[PDB]
Amino acid sequence: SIGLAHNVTILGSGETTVVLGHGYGTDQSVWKLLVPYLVDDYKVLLYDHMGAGTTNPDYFDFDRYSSLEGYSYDLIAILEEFQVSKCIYVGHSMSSMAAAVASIFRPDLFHKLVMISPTPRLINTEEYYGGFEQKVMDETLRSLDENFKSLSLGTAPLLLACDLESAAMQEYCRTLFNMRPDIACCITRMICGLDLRPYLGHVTVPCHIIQSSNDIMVPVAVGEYLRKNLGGPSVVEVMPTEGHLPHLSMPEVTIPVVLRHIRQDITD
Repeated sequence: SIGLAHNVTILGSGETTVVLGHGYGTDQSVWKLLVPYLVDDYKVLLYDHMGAGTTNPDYFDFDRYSSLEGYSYDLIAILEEFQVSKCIYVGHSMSSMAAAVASIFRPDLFHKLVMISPTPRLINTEEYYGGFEQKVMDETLRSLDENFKSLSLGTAPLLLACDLESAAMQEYCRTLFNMRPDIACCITRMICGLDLRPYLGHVTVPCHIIQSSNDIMVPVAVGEYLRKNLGGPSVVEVMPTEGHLPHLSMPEVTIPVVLRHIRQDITD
């Protein structure tokens, strides 16, 4: 089953289901400090996206996972298999955006989206600043495959805003380097090529946008851009954190913020 292939795990109990979707380089274990605050109040579904190192490489379709939509459609199938609807979806970056796209097709499946460090696109244009320049990205990606480890290790301390020797960095690298290298490079290229801007005005489910104050992958202005372009109601909360994975690296600040957006609706 698709749920088995995504290592679905169910916990808790409750009339409402929270779905936790890890982002790039991690797996559902990233949520281990949040879960205790949910288990008494909600049913919780956790899953691993296809290509995480905990998943079977034989199921990784390089054509489908070269664009984000494959992940969106896989998410719908997982929710359906577990008879989940009107869920509270909590995702980190690409997973939150995969859920946003999914919610256009299946708004019945989503009550709200809680989005940690989302961005609809990385590559700058004349009118949009994503943080990355096309011609630099082209150089980097040309030699990505043979440099995947050295580039990833070299950049991870700024990405995460924590020291190479820290517990958070040990944990991120454990899962990052668990991916098969060719799969990691496929997902990496997919992220780098994102342009989800055309979808945003059709997203109507409420969106709760949680950001670090300093994130090398998400210019702070992207949060406002999302509020102004999403088609439904949203809230933007910038936290006194640094790094792209503040749920991993700064849980003492981040968990309470995530909880509050899970627990408190902005509409009805």
